[PDB]
Amino acid sequence: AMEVEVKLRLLTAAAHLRLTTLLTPYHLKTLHQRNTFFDTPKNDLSLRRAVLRLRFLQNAAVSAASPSPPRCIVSLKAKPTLANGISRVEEDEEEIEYWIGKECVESPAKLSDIGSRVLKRVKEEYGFNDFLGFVCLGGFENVRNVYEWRGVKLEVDETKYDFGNCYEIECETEEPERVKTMIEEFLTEEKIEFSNSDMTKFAVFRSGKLP
Ligand SMILES: [Mg+2]
Repeated sequence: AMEVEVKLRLLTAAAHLRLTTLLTPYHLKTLHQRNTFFDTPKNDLSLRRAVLRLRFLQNAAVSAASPSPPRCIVSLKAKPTLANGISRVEEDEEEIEYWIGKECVESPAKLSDIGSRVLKRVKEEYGFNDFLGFVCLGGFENVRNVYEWRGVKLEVDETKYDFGNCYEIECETEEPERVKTMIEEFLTEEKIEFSNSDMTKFAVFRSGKLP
């Protein structure tokens, strides 16, 4: 299925702080995310324009009386396009057990144990028989604040790389041009510095420096 999102970079930590402060009345939830990535040493998926990710996540306001495991989501993102602050990608995703996700980080060959349609599709589309030639590329931490604002769900990200923090606003929408205009009008009125995001979080990670 096609995932479509507005993607804007917040230019400073100060801009990000101003935004999260102003959006506090609209807060829905806060997610702590760890993103991990998988490819061959020869970058076979990356060269075929595919990204294979395991995301581990927890809701920051999870019940203290009723603990639950972190969630683990496997995703395949294919044929991405990112321009003019709009991201479009073919995406397949599935939830998997936390313990198996953790084991796949250390041993990518164990991705075959899951029996996921997502991973089945990786094998079928790109001509892999298994995940024996795969490594975990490592990954990074993201704090995602989610807001219900003017008919849309806003995601405000603080991505914490080894080389520094990056700040973004995202919005998953079937009407990206209309929604981008609405977000930008708000940011402009509030003087919150921004530009189009020209790189995915994974691309920034791989580059090893701030965009
Ligand atoms: Mg995104």
